[PDB]
Amino acid sequence: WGKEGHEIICKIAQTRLDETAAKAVKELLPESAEGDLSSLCLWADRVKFRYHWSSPLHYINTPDACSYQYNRDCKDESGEKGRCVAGAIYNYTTQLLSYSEYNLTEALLFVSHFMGDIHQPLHVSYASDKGGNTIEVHWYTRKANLHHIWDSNIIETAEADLYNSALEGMVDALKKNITTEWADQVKRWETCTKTACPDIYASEGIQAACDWAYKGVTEGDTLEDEYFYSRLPIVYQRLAQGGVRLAATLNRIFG
Ligand SMILES: *[C@@H]1O[C@H](CO)[C@@H](O[C@@H]2O[C@H](CO)[C@@H](O[C@@H]3O[C@H](CO[C@H]4O[C@H](CO)[C@@H](O)[C@H](O)[C@@H]4O)[C@@H](O)[C@H](O[C@H]4O[C@H](CO)[C@@H](O)[C@H](O)[C@@H]4O)[C@@H]3O)[C@H](O)[C@H]2NC(C)=O)[C@H](O)[C@H]1NC(C)=O
Ligand SMILES: *[C@@H]1O[C@H](CO)[C@@H](O[C@@H]2O[C@H](CO)[C@@H](O[C@@H]3O[C@H](CO)[C@@H](O)[C@H](O[C@H]4O[C@H](CO)[C@@H](O)[C@H](O)[C@@H]4O)[C@@H]3O)[C@H](O)[C@H]2NC(C)=O)[C@H](O)[C@H]1NC(C)=O
Ligand SMILES: *[C@@H]1O[C@H](CO)[C@@H](O[C@@H]2O[C@H](CO)[C@@H](O[C@H]3O[C@H](CO)[C@@H](O)[C@H](O)[C@@H]3O)[C@H](O)[C@H]2NC(C)=O)[C@H](O)[C@H]1NC(C)=O
Ligand SMILES: Nc1ncnc2c1ncn2[C@H]1C[C@H](O)[C@@H](COP(=O)(O)O)O1
Ligand SMILES: Cc1cn([C@H]2C[C@H](O)[C@@H](COP(=O)(O)O)O2)c(=O)[nH]c1=O
Ligand SMILES: [Zn+2]
Ligand SMILES: [Zn+2]
Ligand SMILES: [Zn+2]
Repeated sequence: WGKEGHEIICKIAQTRLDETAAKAVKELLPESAEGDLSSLCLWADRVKFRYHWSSPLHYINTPDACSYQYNRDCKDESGEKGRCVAGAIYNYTTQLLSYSEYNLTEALLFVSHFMGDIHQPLHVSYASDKGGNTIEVHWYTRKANLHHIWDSNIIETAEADLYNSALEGMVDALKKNITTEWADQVKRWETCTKTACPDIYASEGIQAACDWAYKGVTEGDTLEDEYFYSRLPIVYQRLAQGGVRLAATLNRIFG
């Protein structure tokens, strides 16, 4: 996701932390964050080049189908097993269980960002179009690629048009639905019979890529109201799942 997506996810997560996780997060965040996890939930994107090894950890590539399997798909272009967003979640969650040889501030920042990214449907999608990056279309009147539409445009368009430029408006509406509309689902979202369950989230993601993101889109299309309104609920779902799961995972880790 772009900035707004990670902010929403980390804001949702922050308020669902239990006291032990809230305390550990306070301790692990730098002072410049002023205690706000969401202030640093894009940090991982800002070290993709400084930490060149980290770039493939933001996503998963699959074959041209609607399935994901860790052993088959979790590797980078070099073929190194584990080097995908699911593997990264396993890695950084395991490190945080120690709360060495590792910088656990980075571990927290990585796991927070990656838990978000693994919920972006096109972050678990086809190698053949680089997760929709090579599908060039228009978002209303402006040129955009499909991946960017999912990272940013849908959310930014909702933020402006539907929420009158209040990002807290979308956070608040998601939080209300988590409590009053999706309560049974949320309990399932939180449940993990391991510390982290990223393969569940990736499998949902590739299915969404097939059924919602790629669905109906061709090179050169103009995506506007029809696509926007029909896909917004899935974006809401994934952001909500991301926040709920990030909190549940941190709670398990620090508890
Ligand atoms: C789990 O989380 C950890 C912590 O963030 C990640 O650890 C990093 O892993 C990468 C490799 O995947 C490391 O980067 C590589 O470092 C090599 C040498 O690093 C030495 O120093 C580190 C400590 O900083 C020690 O582990 C040890 O002393 C190492 O010997 C470099 O040689 C590599 O660069 C060269 O090869 C690459 C391609 O392979 C080229 O692109 C480069 O240009 C260069 O030629 C590379 O930089 C990194 O150092 C690790 N950091 C730490 C703190 O340990 C894991 O990757 C992560 N795994 C997941 C998520 O799956
Ligand atoms: C655990 O990991 C975290 C995250 O990587 C790390 O915190 C980071 O520390 C660095 C370096 O200490 C901070 O970057 C500095 O920011 C200050 C702002 O006050 C600048 O003054 C610094 O600039 C100088 O140093 C640079 C060094 O390369 C020079 O290039 C530059 O020209 C200046 O001389 C520097 O940018 C960074 O802000 C934090 N990041 C976060 C998110 O807090 C922490 O130190 C690690 N813990 C360890 C190693 O124990
Ligand atoms: C929070 O949950 C709210 C209740 O589910 C939801 O409001 C509802 O949003 C749906 C769209 O998902 C609207 O349903 C629309 O569905 C048909 C099918 O295309 C449309 O043709 C209709 O016009 C219909 O509006 C509901 O009307 C709407 N319900 C209410 C009471 O306003 C919110 O969108 C959810 N918000 C978040 C952030 O998740
Ligand atoms: N198919 C499959 N499922 C899950 N994990 C896998 C799989 N293949 C390899 N691994 C790795 C991923 C983690 O690094 C490690 C512990 O996962 P843990 O699940 O925490 O024991 O096992
Ligand atoms: C290459 C690639 C990038 N991405 C993501 C990472 C970034 O969010 C965005 C752009 O990355 P890029 O600038 O390296 O192409 O797309 C995927 O989801 N799948 C891919 O196969
Ligand atoms: Zn992202
Ligand atoms: Zn992206
Ligand atoms: Zn990212």
